[PDB]
Order: sequence, then structure tokens, then C-alpha cells
Amino acid sequence: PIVQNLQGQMVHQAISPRTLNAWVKVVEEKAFSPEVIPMFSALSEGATPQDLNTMLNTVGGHQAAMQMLKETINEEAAEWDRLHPVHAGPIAPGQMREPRGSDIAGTTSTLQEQIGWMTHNPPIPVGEIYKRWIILGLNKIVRMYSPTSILDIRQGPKEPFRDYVDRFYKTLRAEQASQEVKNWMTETLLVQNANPDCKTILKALGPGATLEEMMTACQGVGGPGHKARVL
Amino acid sequence: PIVQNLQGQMVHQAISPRTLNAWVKVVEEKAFSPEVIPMFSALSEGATPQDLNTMLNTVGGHQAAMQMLKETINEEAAEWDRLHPVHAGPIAPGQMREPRGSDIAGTTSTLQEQIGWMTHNPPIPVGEIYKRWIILGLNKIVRMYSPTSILDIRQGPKEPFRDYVDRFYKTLRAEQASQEVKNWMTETLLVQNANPDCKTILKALGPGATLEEMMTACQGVGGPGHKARVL
Amino acid sequence: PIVQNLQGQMVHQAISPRTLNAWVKVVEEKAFSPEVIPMFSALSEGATPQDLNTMLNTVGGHQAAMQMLKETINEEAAEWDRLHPVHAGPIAPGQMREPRGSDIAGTTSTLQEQIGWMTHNPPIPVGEIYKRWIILGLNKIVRMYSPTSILDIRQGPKEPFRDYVDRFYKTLRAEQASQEVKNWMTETLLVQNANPDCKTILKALGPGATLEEMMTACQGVGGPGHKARVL
Amino acid sequence: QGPKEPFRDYVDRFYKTLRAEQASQEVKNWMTETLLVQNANPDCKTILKALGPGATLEEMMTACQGVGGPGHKARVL
Amino acid sequence: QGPKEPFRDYVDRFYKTLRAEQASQEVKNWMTETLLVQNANPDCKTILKALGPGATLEEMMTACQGVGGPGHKARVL
Repeated sequence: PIVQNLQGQMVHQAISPRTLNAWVKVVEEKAFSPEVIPMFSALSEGATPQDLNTMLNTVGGHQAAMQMLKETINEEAAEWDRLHPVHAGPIAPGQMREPRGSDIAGTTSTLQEQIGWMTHNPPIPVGEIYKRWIILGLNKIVRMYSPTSILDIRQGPKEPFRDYVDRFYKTLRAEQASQEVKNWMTETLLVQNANPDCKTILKALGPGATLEEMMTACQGVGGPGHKARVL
Repeated sequence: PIVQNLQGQMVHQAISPRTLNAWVKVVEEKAFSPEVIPMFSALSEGATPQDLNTMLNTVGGHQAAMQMLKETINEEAAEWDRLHPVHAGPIAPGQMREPRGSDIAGTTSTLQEQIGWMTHNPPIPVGEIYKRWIILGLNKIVRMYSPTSILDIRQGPKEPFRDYVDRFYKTLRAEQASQEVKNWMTETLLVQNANPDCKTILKALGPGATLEEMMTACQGVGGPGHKARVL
Repeated sequence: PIVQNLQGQMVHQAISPRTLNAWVKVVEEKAFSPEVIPMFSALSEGATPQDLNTMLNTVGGHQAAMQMLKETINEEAAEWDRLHPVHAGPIAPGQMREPRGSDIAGTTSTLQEQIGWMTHNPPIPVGEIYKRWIILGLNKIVRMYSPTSILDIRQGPKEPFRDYVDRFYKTLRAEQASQEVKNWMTETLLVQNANPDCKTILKALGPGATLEEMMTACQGVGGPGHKARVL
Repeated sequence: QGPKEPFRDYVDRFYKTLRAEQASQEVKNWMTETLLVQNANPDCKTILKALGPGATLEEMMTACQGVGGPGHKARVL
Repeated sequence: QGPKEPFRDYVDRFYKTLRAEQASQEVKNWMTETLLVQNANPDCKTILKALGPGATLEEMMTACQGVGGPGHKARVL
């Protein structure tokens, strides 16, 4: 992708073979797992759209998800060609020619044209826009392959608090809902699917708990839960 | 992270994939082991909160523990926003307006914004402070995974001192207590938690003696202690 | 209450004995009912503190709830005095003097001066805030009243859908939540708390059905949505 | 409070009686705090003491509403 | 503390023992925090656990004073 500045104006270089080995390895070990999403954001420096497409094009096994992601990207591209302040008719000499929806992606764009609007005059955030569409599509994929729904996460008689909490955190990324609402929901749900034995001690911790306080309580041997006081 | 000196002014680069692969692989094996805390201290060169945020997000197995660390960062940021430099608020043009307690973490602060104040003005400790918070969180995480407390570890009947000492020092590394208390406690704690065969040999060396002197004698006697003085 | 405009300057006028009897009748038959809050809101014309205080003081049966509500007014008044515009005592001669939080109370300010500072010079919302604080006390009374929770309303085998949804709407009167939160929470409950055979119909109907659409289907399947010759 | 009497009937009588008390308010407030623990039945009294010193009527009510009354709560038919 | 042993009797033996130890002010305090929680009788211990971290000795003693005996059962029926 694009690199260098302090040592002189940016050059658009070839993608790393080491990063390609890592991308293939990460997919082979954990294809549908959430940690791929921040990893993709981390190594996508310079974010040239043409290079970003190569990561999507080189996928083996779960190619169907990548094709669905491409259909989703094309839907987002269509919005950029309508809803947003897209250019009307003629364009003057020397100009980079303000991107259309399909010009964002490599299928109908030439590499020098793409680099041209990324740094010839004021930069267009095409790499960030294309990358954002990919993250939005990846968020749709993790809830398309999720085995357990939020109500499916439960704790049987012999299960400890550790596993019960871990499965909620694993399924958390597939929830895709408003954060303030999600927080409010999460505290109700923990009490709800707990084992009767566990529910009594968890209700003994009572209202107004934080994750750290809950984890602190969960680290013990099981403090007082109280049965039969009025009996 | 911000790196470069001999070739000129520092540049904000991205995390190494070799380091990311190593960080994932070490956590796959040594998930809660104490040496992770020095490794994280060594993997945070040129410390930048934006890059550090990603390292916590790419975690596999212990996402639940990581959310408690994230909550700890929110509490420390809140403490920073209240009991440390709050900041005036309104400020004249030609200034970078400084980081608020929330802005130390990449949640309310954007990429270039953090780099700008660390580069345009003398070093801002935001990376150092965020790193210190992560180390505090990791210390709390090992505590929340601990299995045996100080009086829970008592030597077995046929167990030798070797295996007991191995467990004791590993347990001690996760305690998070004063060095004076730890040194002073060790002298009576080993004698009081030892089995009868071990304790008989252990008291033979007697008062004053340092760990090297005791260990040298113990290595010679070996095993789970040889039989006493009445048979 | 103070009334009149079309005939000229405003005047203080007495409440109807029928209005007082209507309130007393509501207290006798439905004291803790959630329908009391809009009924009280409908009957509480104007907002002058002395006449508002009469409504609270004429209650019979639930004296403790009224005492707790009265304490809640004091709690809000204290917050209003010190966390909202406190203002300051010295002001030039010929003013009506801006009320403090303790002056809002019926036991503190006299009727002649109380109406006098509420309309001689541009209005002060002294009554408006008192009515607002009464609603907070009523929200607390709904919590004390609460006999069943939203998760506790579960359809039996021989319990009709109409009885179940009527019970669900009744416990929703006491839900006490934000507009954003309840619009997300309510959606899952309808199939979650429905009986197994009733769930089959709801599952078949699927996501995309609003309340009018869902009610139309339920009206069409009869009773709890049974499985005997209704197809 | 009776041996099989719920908290609600007991607090209702206490507050009904309180209306006709006729004494200085600050003096009453001290007495009123003590009376709640004093006249409660052994089984229901425990929760008032459990919340300890400096609790409000609202804080007490929340615990009291959860407890309800003596023994076990009835069955259908 | 045994199940038939009240809190004052348990406290008395601890202080008598503590005077003979001859130790630094921080260490005695820092051991006192965990010792009371660890060696209290099971019935009595719950009251201490319910109070939990924080406060001072008079506040803890005030809570204990109200329940009496060896974590005594105030309830009789």
C-alpha cells in the first residue's frame, strides 16, 4: 500500500508475503472467530483499495462469505453513488475526477487513478471508506455463523461461573446492537439463565454490581446465599 | 507506535505481524502465566494507546478477563479525570487542547489526534499511563485465575519439598503484596506448611541461614526426606 | 389554582368538592394501581403548592407511601437548591425575592406571597417542578407496589393468549424503563414467555411482524393458538 | 406484629397511629426510627437490623417488600 | 471460635494472645483483616462476610452487638 512521507512523498508498494502467510494461517486456524476483525484493521496501513481486494480474493474455504461480503460492498457502493453528494456532469482539465460508487473498488478503477485521488491534491478517504464497508460486512458475517443465540447461553449443575461468562463473551460480538442498551440487557440476562444454586449466590451479590465486583465474588468459594431464614 | 530517531523525527508505524503472531501464540500456551507481564512490557516499545487497544481486542480465549481489564482502564481514566489534571476546558486557538481522562484511551480520541500532541509538543505520557493501566489489569487478571491461597498450600504426606516449593513460588508471584512482608513471612511459612519428614530435615539447619544455604543442604538430602531418629 | 385571562387579570379560585371526592374515591378503590398516575395527572389542574399539598395530605389508607413520597419531594428539592441555580439573597428593594428549595414546600411559604412571586413579575416554575418531583415519588411507589416482574409472566398450558398478553401489558405498566431500552427488550419476551405450542405459531410467523400484525394472527388462531382442528 | 402477620399490616397500623401522635417533629423522628425495629415480630424484625444504621424509609421498604411476611407463601387450592 | 462460643469471648483470647507476640504496628493490623474472617465460627461468620471490606472496629462491633452470642439465632419459631 502507500508508504513513506518524512523521507519524501509517498510510494505505493507491494503487499507483504509475511502478512499474506499470516492472513492464510489465521483463517485456517480460526476463520469465523471475531479476533480477525481488529487484526484486519491493524495491518491495513495506507489502505489502498486495490491491495485490500487481494486479501478478499485470496481466501480458500469460506469463499461464500467473501462473495456475500462483495455483494454487501456493492450495496454500500450504490448508496455512495446516490445518497451522498456525488458529482453531477463535466469535470475540468487536470482534475482527478471525483469517484463514483463503482470507482471506489478495483473492478472499474485504474491504479494510478485510485492513487491520484488519494494524494494528488486534497486526499479522498477512499481506503477508509472501502475498509469501513469491509468491517461492516464482517460484523454481519459473525452473526450469520454464530451457533448460540443470547438466550441459548446457559449454565448446568456442574458448570462453574468461568465457562458461563466465557460463552457470553464469545457470543457478545454477534449481538450487534446499541452499546448503552446492550449493557442494560447484559445484567438482566446473567441472573436469568444461571443454575438455581448459582442464581441464589448471584442474587446475594444483588443489584448495582460491576464486572470486577462480580468477578471478585466469582473468585471465592461461594459466599452466603441464605435459604429458609423465615421458615 | 511512534518510532525512528537516527534517520530523523519519529513516525507512527503499525504493530509487527511477527509480534502479533508471537502475542497470540504465547497466549495460546501461557494464557495466565506471570512472564506475560514482562513480555507485554517488552512488546510495547514506542507506546501508543491506539495500537495498544488492538492488542487487547485480538485476544482469543480470555475475552472475559480482558473486559475486566478494560473496565479497570475506564475506572483509572475516571480517577484521572477527577483526582489528576482535569484540565480547564476552554482554550485559545493555536493550542492542541490536551488529553482529557477519557481521551487517554482510544475510545473518545482519534488516531492522528494522539500522534499530533505527542509530536508537536514535548512527550505526552499517554502511552506510558495506558501501559501502566494494562499492567495493573494483568496483575488483577492473574489474581482472578488463582487456585490456592497462602494457607491452602500445605505439603502432601509422600510429596517432596521440590514440588511444593515449585507451587509456592508460582503462587507467590500472583499474590501482589509488599516485598518486606513476603521476605519476613517466608521464614515461618515454609516451616509451618512442611510435612513431618521435610520439617524434621528443614529444622536441622536451624536459625539465621539464607535461601542458598538452606537449598544447598536440601539438595544433598534430596527426596521426600529420609526416615527419622527413632527406628 | 390561579385562573382567568379572557375576562382580565388572573385570580385564585377554589377546587370543586366533586374533584376532591373523585380523588378520595380513587384512593379508596385503587390506591396502588398504575392507573393512578395518569388519573392524578388528569385531575391535578394548575400547580400552586398549597392546593397540591391538600391532595397529598387527604390520603387515608397508604400513609407510609405518602410519607416516602413526601421525603422524595424533599430529596429532589435539596438537589434543586444546590445542583440547579442556587441564586443569591441580596437584591435591590422592590423585588419579590427568588424562592429557594425549602421555600417551595407548603409548610414553608405563605399563600399570599407564594402566588405573588409566581405571577406579579414574569413566572417562576415553582409549581411545575413540584408536580415533576411528585412523579418521581410515584415511580418509587410503583416499585414498592410491584407484585410480579416482566420475566415472571409466563403463559401456562391452559392459559389463553389474550390472558397472557393482558398480563404482559399489565406488568409492562410497572416496567419502569427508558424508551430506547424497552423498544429493544419487549421484542424477545413475546415468544420467550409463550407456551411451547404457542411458540410454534410465533416462530412460523417470524421477524417482521409489528404489534397490529401479531395481534391479527393471534385473533385468527383462537384461544392459546391450540393444535386441534383449527387449520 | 402478630406471629403470622405480614409486614404490611403491621406498618399500616404503625403509620395509622402515627397520624394522631401530636408531638414535636424532631423528637418524633428519633422515636419513629426505634419503633420499627421494636414492635416487629422476631422472624420479620431481622431484616430491619440487617440494613443497619442510617437507612431511609425507602431503603427499609425495599427489603421489607422482598421479605413479605412470616413462614412460607401459599399454594393454589 | 467454636459454635458454642460468643464473639466477646473469641475477641478476649485474641487480644490476650496478641500482646505477647511483640510485633510491628502494620503487620498486626494487616493480619487482623484476614484473621477475624478466617477463624470465626460458620454461623457467626456470615454476619462478618455480609458487612465485608471497609469500615472500622466500632462499626463492626456495633453490627456484632446487635446479633449477640455465637452468631446467635434470634428467631425462636
